[PDB]
Amino acid sequence: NSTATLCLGHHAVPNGTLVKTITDDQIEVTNATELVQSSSTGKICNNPHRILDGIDCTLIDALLGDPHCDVFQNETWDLFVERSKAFSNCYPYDVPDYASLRSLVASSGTLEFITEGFTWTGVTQNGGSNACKRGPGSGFFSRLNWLTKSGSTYPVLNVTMPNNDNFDKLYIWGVHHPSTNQEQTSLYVQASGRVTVSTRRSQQTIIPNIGSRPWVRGLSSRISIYWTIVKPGDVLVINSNGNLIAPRGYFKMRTGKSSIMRSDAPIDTCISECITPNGSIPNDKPFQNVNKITYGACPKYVKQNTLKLATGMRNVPRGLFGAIAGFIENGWEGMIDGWYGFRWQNSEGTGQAADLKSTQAAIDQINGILNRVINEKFHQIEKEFSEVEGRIQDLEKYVEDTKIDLWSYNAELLVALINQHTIDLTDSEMNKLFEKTRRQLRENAEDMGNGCFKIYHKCDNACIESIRNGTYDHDVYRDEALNNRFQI
Amino acid sequence: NSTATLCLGHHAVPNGTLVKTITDDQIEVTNATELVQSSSTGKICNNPHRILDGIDCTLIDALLGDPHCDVFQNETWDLFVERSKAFSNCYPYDVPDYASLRSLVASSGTLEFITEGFTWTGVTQNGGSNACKRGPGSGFFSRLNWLTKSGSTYPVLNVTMPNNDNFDKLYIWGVHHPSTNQEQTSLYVQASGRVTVSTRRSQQTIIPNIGSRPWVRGLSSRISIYWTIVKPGDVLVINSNGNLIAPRGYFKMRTGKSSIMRSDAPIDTCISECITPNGSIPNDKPFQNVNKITYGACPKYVKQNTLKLATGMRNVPRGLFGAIAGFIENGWEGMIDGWYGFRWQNSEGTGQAADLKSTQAAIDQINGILNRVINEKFHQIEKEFSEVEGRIQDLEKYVEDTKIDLWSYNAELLVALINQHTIDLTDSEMNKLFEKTRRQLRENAEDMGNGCFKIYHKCDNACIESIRNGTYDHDVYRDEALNNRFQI
Amino acid sequence: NSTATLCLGHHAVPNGTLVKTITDDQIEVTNATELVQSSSTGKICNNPHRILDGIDCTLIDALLGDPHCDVFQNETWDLFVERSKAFSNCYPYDVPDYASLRSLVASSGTLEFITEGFTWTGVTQNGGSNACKRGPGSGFFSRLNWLTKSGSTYPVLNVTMPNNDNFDKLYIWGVHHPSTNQEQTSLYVQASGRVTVSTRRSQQTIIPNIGSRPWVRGLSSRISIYWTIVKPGDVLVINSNGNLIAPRGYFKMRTGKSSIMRSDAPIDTCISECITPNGSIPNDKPFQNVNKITYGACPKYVKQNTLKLATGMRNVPRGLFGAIAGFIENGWEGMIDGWYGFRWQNSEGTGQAADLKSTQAAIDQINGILNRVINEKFHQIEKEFSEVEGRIQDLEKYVEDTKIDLWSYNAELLVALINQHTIDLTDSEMNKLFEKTRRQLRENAEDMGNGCFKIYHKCDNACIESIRNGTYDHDVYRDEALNNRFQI
Ligand SMILES: *[C@@H]1O[C@H](CO)[C@@H](O[C@@H]2O[C@H](CO)[C@@H](O[C@@H]3O[C@H](CO[C@H]4O[C@H](CO)[C@@H](O)[C@H](O)[C@@H]4O)[C@@H](O)[C@H](O[C@H]4O[C@H](CO)[C@@H](O)[C@H](O)[C@@H]4O)[C@@H]3O)[C@H](O)[C@H]2NC(C)=O)[C@H](O)[C@H]1NC(C)=O
Ligand SMILES: *[C@@H]1O[C@H](CO)[C@@H](O[C@@H]2O[C@H](CO)[C@@H](O[C@@H]3O[C@H](CO[C@H]4O[C@H](CO)[C@@H](O)[C@H](O)[C@@H]4O)[C@@H](O)[C@H](O[C@H]4O[C@H](CO)[C@@H](O)[C@H](O)[C@@H]4O)[C@@H]3O)[C@H](O)[C@H]2NC(C)=O)[C@H](O)[C@H]1NC(C)=O
Ligand SMILES: *[C@@H]1O[C@H](CO)[C@@H](O[C@@H]2O[C@H](CO)[C@@H](O[C@@H]3O[C@H](CO[C@H]4O[C@H](CO)[C@@H](O)[C@H](O)[C@@H]4O)[C@@H](O)[C@H](O[C@H]4O[C@H](CO)[C@@H](O)[C@H](O)[C@@H]4O)[C@@H]3O)[C@H](O)[C@H]2NC(C)=O)[C@H](O)[C@H]1NC(C)=O
Ligand SMILES: *[C@@H]1O[C@H](CO)[C@@H](O[C@@H]2O[C@H](CO)[C@@H](O[C@@H]3O[C@H](CO)[C@@H](O)[C@H](O)[C@@H]3O)[C@H](O)[C@H]2NC(C)=O)[C@H](O)[C@H]1NC(C)=O
Ligand SMILES: *[C@@H]1O[C@H](CO)[C@@H](O[C@@H]2O[C@H](CO)[C@@H](O[C@@H]3O[C@H](CO)[C@@H](O)[C@H](O)[C@@H]3O)[C@H](O)[C@H]2NC(C)=O)[C@H](O)[C@H]1NC(C)=O
Ligand SMILES: *[C@@H]1O[C@H](CO)[C@@H](O[C@@H]2O[C@H](CO)[C@@H](O[C@@H]3O[C@H](CO)[C@@H](O)[C@H](O)[C@@H]3O)[C@H](O)[C@H]2NC(C)=O)[C@H](O)[C@H]1NC(C)=O
Ligand SMILES: *[C@@H]1O[C@H](CO)[C@@H](O[C@@H]2O[C@H](CO)[C@@H](O)[C@H](O)[C@H]2NC(C)=O)[C@H](O)[C@H]1NC(C)=O
Ligand SMILES: *[C@@H]1O[C@H](CO)[C@@H](O[C@@H]2O[C@H](CO)[C@@H](O)[C@H](O)[C@H]2NC(C)=O)[C@H](O)[C@H]1NC(C)=O
Ligand SMILES: *[C@@H]1O[C@H](CO)[C@@H](O[C@@H]2O[C@H](CO)[C@@H](O)[C@H](O)[C@H]2NC(C)=O)[C@H](O)[C@H]1NC(C)=O
Ligand SMILES: *[C@@H]1O[C@H](CO)[C@@H](O[C@@H]2O[C@H](CO)[C@@H](O)[C@H](O)[C@H]2NC(C)=O)[C@H](O)[C@H]1NC(C)=O
Ligand SMILES: *[C@@H]1O[C@H](CO)[C@@H](O[C@@H]2O[C@H](CO)[C@@H](O)[C@H](O)[C@H]2NC(C)=O)[C@H](O)[C@H]1NC(C)=O
Ligand SMILES: *[C@@H]1O[C@H](CO)[C@@H](O[C@@H]2O[C@H](CO)[C@@H](O)[C@H](O)[C@H]2NC(C)=O)[C@H](O)[C@H]1NC(C)=O
Ligand SMILES: *[C@@H]1O[C@H](CO)[C@@H](O)[C@H](O)[C@H]1NC(C)=O
Ligand SMILES: *[C@@H]1O[C@H](CO)[C@@H](O)[C@H](O)[C@H]1NC(C)=O
Ligand SMILES: *[C@@H]1O[C@H](CO)[C@@H](O)[C@H](O)[C@H]1NC(C)=O
Repeated sequence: NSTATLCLGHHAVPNGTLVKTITDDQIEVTNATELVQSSSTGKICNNPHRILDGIDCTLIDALLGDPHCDVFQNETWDLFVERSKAFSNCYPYDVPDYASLRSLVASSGTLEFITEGFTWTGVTQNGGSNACKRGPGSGFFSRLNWLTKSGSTYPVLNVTMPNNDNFDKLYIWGVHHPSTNQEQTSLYVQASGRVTVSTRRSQQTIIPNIGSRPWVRGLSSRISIYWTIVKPGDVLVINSNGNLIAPRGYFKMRTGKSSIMRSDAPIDTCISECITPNGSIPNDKPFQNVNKITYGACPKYVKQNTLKLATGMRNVPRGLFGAIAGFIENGWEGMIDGWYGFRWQNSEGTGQAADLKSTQAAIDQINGILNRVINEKFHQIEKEFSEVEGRIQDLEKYVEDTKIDLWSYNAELLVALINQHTIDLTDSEMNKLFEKTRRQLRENAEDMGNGCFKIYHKCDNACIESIRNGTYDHDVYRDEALNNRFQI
Repeated sequence: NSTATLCLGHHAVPNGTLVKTITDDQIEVTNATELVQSSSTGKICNNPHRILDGIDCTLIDALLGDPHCDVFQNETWDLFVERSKAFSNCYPYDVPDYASLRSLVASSGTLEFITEGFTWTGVTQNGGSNACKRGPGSGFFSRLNWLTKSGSTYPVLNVTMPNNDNFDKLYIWGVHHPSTNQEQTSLYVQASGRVTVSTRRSQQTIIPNIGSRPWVRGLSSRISIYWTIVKPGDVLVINSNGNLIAPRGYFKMRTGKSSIMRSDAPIDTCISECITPNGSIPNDKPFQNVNKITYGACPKYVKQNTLKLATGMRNVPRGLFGAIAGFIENGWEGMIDGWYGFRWQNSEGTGQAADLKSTQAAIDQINGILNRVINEKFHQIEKEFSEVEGRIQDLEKYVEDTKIDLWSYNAELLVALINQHTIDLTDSEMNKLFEKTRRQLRENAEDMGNGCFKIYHKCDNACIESIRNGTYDHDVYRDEALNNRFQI
Repeated sequence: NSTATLCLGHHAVPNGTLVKTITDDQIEVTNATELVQSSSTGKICNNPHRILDGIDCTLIDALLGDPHCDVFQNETWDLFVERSKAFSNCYPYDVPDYASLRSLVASSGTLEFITEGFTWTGVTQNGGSNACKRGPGSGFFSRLNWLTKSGSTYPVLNVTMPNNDNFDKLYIWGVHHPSTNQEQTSLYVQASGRVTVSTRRSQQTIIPNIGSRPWVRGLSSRISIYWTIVKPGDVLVINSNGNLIAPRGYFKMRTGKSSIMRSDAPIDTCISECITPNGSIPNDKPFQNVNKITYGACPKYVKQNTLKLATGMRNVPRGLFGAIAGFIENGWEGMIDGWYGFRWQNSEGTGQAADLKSTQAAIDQINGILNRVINEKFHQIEKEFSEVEGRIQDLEKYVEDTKIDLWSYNAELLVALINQHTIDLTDSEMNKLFEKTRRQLRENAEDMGNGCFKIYHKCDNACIESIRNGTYDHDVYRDEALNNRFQI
């Protein structure tokens, strides 16, 4: 043997995975990873977020103090979960802007209630109904005070309560809507009631409407629920000639991370940052396809059910078994110890060795990409709706749909673009190792065109190792090689 | 002739088109295609979407049953088109939340009306006005029932209508606003009217306001229009001591693809998926600059009036007419049969041949890109407004403007980035064919530096063809070539 | 000296700056520039936008004509600035949809007021209060007319005012809310008041609510403020049996660039296109981290406090002082005159020269990128809120947060992607100059593997200059070089 072959090549695998680039619709790589979380455990983890299971109670029924919700008094949450099974079992009521009251109480994160010393002169307090049983007898909302006539008169109620504290007070109050003119006069002497609740800049002016509503728990009557916020330095005044459902005091308002979610998923003893109505999901992936409704440190919702990011190079796996070949022809499935390396034929037979510098350079770039590819949101907007509403709901749905489409586009582009760069940097390290070998060899070898060098001199395993190391002296073999090349 | 020249080159065209990349503000390519649809036919195609021309009717006037809109009874649509010419010709009315009622009826896609057997005891039904002529005599809205006194009394009306069906019922009802106290007492005996319309969870409480409004079709009086949805299992109760404009029954509510658009474009017998107020547009392009208002499978609206995607490579078109040159100097306008190929000078004169593998590889990548570059939206938000409104309209306009700017950015970046990759992959196939030729030739040729090889041996057309094929044996010419190179 | 060394290399700097690419977390470049404006001067520049300092006045108090705001009569602005110090000093009032009235007046950009000849028959005009002093005596809002009884009667007021102009008229009017039934009867004879204000399609129906509000400037009474727009051809009718706070005329409505901002930043005599509440900012950078609230030609708000765009190439700065080396080993800190160039050792010693073509090509591409990297928004949505409101505020905040996150993502990706292309194009120009030199030299030099050529012939400074120029004849040295290469 007067010559040697030194082939440059890269690893390949028997299986392999198809991914998208900018340049190729489908290209096989050695390895890929999923960027879309498509699976939930089905359970909401009660750590690290404080989960409050509403059970049979909406947040509003906990707020008002519906007797079967009295267990939620002074409750606090990071996430209130309202169940499908929830029912109201007190006086039948409406909240004109239900969604807003639900939202601002949810965001406050507390039903911390402070009873205040309201003095109601010339009226009988603590009115009850058989539609709102507490214990054996008739009762009412724990946080509201049903005022009616004393003897045969109902005076103009005119009370004030100053806010001398350094936080916002939330006052929940109501207006009674009697079923008949008979019912109006019996409870509140005047034929037409009135509830004015004001601060220095704000006022609410509500007139009760007499009439039969649908029978609920015995009653065709209704309470309409209102709220007033009073800031530090400001004051509350309540003025009524009838139909006032009075506050007992205020809810202490807070700022921070608290929200509310509709889910029937059971609460479990586990740890997960990200909550969806389907259950907790892991947040290791940048994107998720489980639910557009999320709470906590979550992947971004996208329309795609899968996105495959390349974590490896292009995968390139008839009687001629002796010959060796390089990267121009194909990859090497035998190459265990590295991504790139050498195969040679010489005096001492066939050998193979990985190159760790080229291998590590490729791995370090891909790991750096993965590091950057792998935000916490708390109270957001509602994304599902049980009633048709028109304009506001149309805008809420259009905002979320706009968002999903823009992030879905961002996710599609990012994966295609990074996959393009991963193919390119992995091809680049192969070419760099071939060029680096070419430059060492000088005039002692020529390019066989298959990603291998024909070395035109005796090059034993020690000689080959010197090429694989930095240290090969072209000069010591130059005479021998030039003679082999340019004569025979 | 002891030598040959083999030049590697690519095609060019006399004309050419400027495009944007990341790296170059303007770069000439052989071919480009438009990604922004900037043109409409001016006509809405009535296929495949069911178009309902409102003609002289708004959707609300079709809903209420304004006599000149009676042709729209039980009508269904995918897209209702409201015309500028539309007029109301019945009782003068307002709809407090007009936009929401218009939106939820539009989205429902039907005026399927089911008359119900409401019994109105102690009142005269079917009230009419000269402001709402049907035939020769006075009339009213087809879907509403104007109730007034019978003899000299108007009782407390207290009727119920249960929803035992498995769909949502939409009830349209109204409150009459008389011009004078005289007019109030004459129609409805009580000096002050009342309309309470409720379900188990919802109630609406409306008090009529007596006063002169502007004279419209004889009248300073007005009807205010309200709606109530009642779900399966729930019930409607209507309670009034006066001024009730009664429903005759319900509209059957549906979910799906239906919407409404303001346009004066004529309806034509043609096929187009995408509808704009300017007329139908083709949807072959990813983007459009015609209108931010669209219906159906449409290109995304962007601010740009043109975006040019490269579908070809860089376009590179003094006494020395004999000599040939390669891709380093320029492209070849003569190259008819391919994108890349060969030019040679030898014993048998000057020849030229295209390389189909390199040509097809470039074409297949570009066609794959185009395949991915070439969403259906139905009911959205309003994007134009005839009245100033403040907060809600500001948010609707800000949402749409936010969207347009983000998609305009996405379109600008995508075209620049894909154009960068198209230039790079087209340059790459040229370099790959030059390197592939270099490797075949081994020590029989050297690089002339103009993208041509000087072959240092007699290489006839058969020899050249063997280089253009896979099959060239450097060994059979090596002796001859080394002698030609390293002596003379 | 029978040989020469010609090294190809690029410049480097002692310092250098770390930037992000797609491929590298951190990579050192010779130069970089900031894309995020993080600094304000602290002052709003009064050029080129017309700034109106509200001083002690909100826009609404300027509109209504609160005496201490009478200096703002007929005022116009591009940007109204409301100060924290602003106070109201007239009749205590609420505006049911304050934010909308504030928004549509701000967007109109004018308080141009036209007094109209309203005739109020059977009522005493120009009612005043000690809570609204103008001069020594009691007064009222300049733009409103407080109507009360004349003698002992208050008739049904029924006035009309047609719009025969070709612009929209904005009418500001109000309803008085007395503290007691005593106060209602004394001012307006009827026990229950009424204000109906209508156009042909629109009507507002307001009933006053009697009751004590919190004491403000002597009074527990309140005025509620309403607005009506009347288009050309349409007409206004006002109908009241009491409590009407009458308009004196209309505000002329305009379309265009006008908005409003909350700021305590002082107004200065300087020029800046972009205004934030923190003060004016320069708009040379694409992005800014100062405030999501902006007015004018502004950078886009992003979460990042810094983004570094590469404006230069990769920065690559033991007894062996004689030897020279090329770009494979490192960059040259000595290279003053260019980005790329040549170093050589020959008969006449060591030399160095820059290549201007390669240098200029790299600079022109980078300057073109910077040109494209370096939008005006006027009236937008509110982005900060002094009160909790629920649903609408949740949507306004969610829209802005959605926007910030999408632009922050766009800015992160764009910088990483352009930096990737800047590294690649700067590496490319180096490789192109090395390949261009290689092709000139033909068989007279071989690649030393350090980005230098060993020229195997005597190559003096004139010979080297001919290589640096286009004009080097390999043939004249070929014999000498082949002899030097393939013998000794
Ligand atoms: C305005 O118009 C509305 C609607 O028409 C009226 O509201 C209805 O009012 C009646 C009561 O006046 C409700 O009818 C039923 O009342 C029963 C009371 O029980 C006693 O009376 C019945 C007489 O038939 C006896 O059979 C019974 O033994 C008792 O002696 C309830 O028992 C009924 O309950 C309902 O729910 C249960 C659930 O288990 C069912 O089993 C029953 O079948 C039934 O569905 C029922 O409530 C009726 O519900 C009201 N309807 C609505 C829609 O609200 C107003 O009264 C009227 N107002 C005025 C002033 O006239
Ligand atoms: C509260 O205040 C409002 C506004 O001031 C009043 O509303 C106006 O009411 C009057 C009717 O009382 C309207 O005036 C006109 O009525 C005409 C009726 O026709 C007969 O009477 C006139 C007497 O001048 C004769 O000329 C005519 O031959 C008939 O005998 C209409 O014909 C008028 O029509 C209008 O439109 C036509 C379109 O073709 C034009 O040709 C006319 O020029 C005219 O513009 C007109 O309607 C008046 O329109 C009402 N104005 C508004 C703005 O609504 C309320 O009456 C008042 N209420 C109370 C209780 O006092
Ligand atoms: C419904 O309920 C509300 C709230 O309870 C009542 O509103 C309060 O009304 C009273 C007046 O009736 C307000 O009290 C004070 O009135 C003073 C008037 O000055 C004279 O009277 C006092 C008698 O104590 C003398 O001391 C004084 O010398 C005068 O002769 C004001 O001077 C008070 O001013 C306030 O602000 C100044 C700021 O400098 C402070 O210095 C004072 O300490 C004080 O804070 C004060 O206004 C009281 O403010 C009202 N409260 C609210 C919350 O509105 C309604 O009167 C009641 N309605 C009915 C019909 O009963
Ligand atoms: C195919 O590609 C995937 C994704 O790059 C490779 O999986 C990743 O492998 C690395 C190294 O084994 C894992 O890193 C380790 O993670 C654990 C847990 O955080 C940590 O304790 C260790 O210190 C280390 O950082 C990484 O988690 C893992 N990623 C995933 C998503 O599974 C995989 O190795 C590749 N497969 C083959 C056969 O090469
Ligand atoms: C310049 O580039 C454009 C865009 O790539 C080329 O136009 C495209 O040409 C192809 C092949 O001729 C067309 O494909 C055909 O489309 C029809 C209709 O769908 C189909 O029936 C055929 O089977 C085939 O797929 C393609 O539609 C057409 N695109 C456009 C937008 O016109 C064009 O060929 C290039 N010009 C030159 C001179 O090379
Ligand atoms: C490092 O990179 C920065 C950014 O590319 C270079 O700063 C830029 O330098 C150019 C040329 O000196 C400046 O252009 C000039 O701008 C002025 C003002 O508009 C104009 O009158 C001139 O005709 C010219 O166009 C450019 O403004 C400047 N940009 C910034 C942001 O400072 C800088 O030269 C580089 N540093 C080194 C040491 O190479
Ligand atoms: C809910 O929390 C509030 C405090 O936020 C409790 O109010 C205190 O009640 C005790 C009763 O002995 C009083 O001594 C305190 O003065 C009250 N605090 C304040 C700030 O007024 C309230 O008792 C709690 N209720 C429940 C059911 O836990
Ligand atoms: C998470 O829950 C949502 C809502 O329950 C699921 O969305 C529904 O999925 C069903 C079953 O595939 C479809 O029939 C409906 O069209 C979906 N409705 C809506 C409103 O989205 C979602 O598929 C669940 N995801 C996972 C992974 O469990
Ligand atoms: C509109 O459609 C409804 C059905 O959705 C029609 O209602 C039916 O009318 C016929 C009249 O003979 C009755 O026999 C049916 O009982 C009605 N159906 C229901 C479900 O109640 C209605 O007639 C249609 N009207 C028009 C003008 O086409
Ligand atoms: C589609 O229709 C819209 C609305 O009519 C056009 O937009 C207007 O275009 C005119 C004429 O160029 C301008 O004067 C207006 O400023 C535009 N108004 C609005 C509200 O956009 C649009 O140009 C039409 N496009 C096509 C291609 O016909
Ligand atoms: C505010 O501007 C309006 C014009 O927009 C002024 O109204 C004019 O007042 C003069 C007074 O002599 C009359 O002659 C004109 O007829 C009025 N114009 C119109 C269109 O009616 C108004 O005077 C200005 N007020 C202030 C304080 O500057
Ligand atoms: C511009 O002004 C805003 C609002 O005053 C500043 O934002 C606040 O910054 C302070 C101090 O860093 C923080 O404590 C607050 O959390 C921020 N509040 C809000 C609502 O953003 C902003 O930092 C200012 N920027 C500059 C450059 O002056
Ligand atoms: C082979 O790759 C495919 C890619 O879709 C994957 O689903 C499968 O699990 C892999 N199988 C093995 C045995 O590695
Ligand atoms: C030449 O190219 C330009 C590009 O703007 C195009 O507008 C024109 O139609 C072309 N002309 C011919 C004859 O191909
Ligand atoms: C050196 O570069 C750093 C980059 O962070 C910069 O902050 C510093 O001002 C520079 N110093 C000099 C002397 O150029």
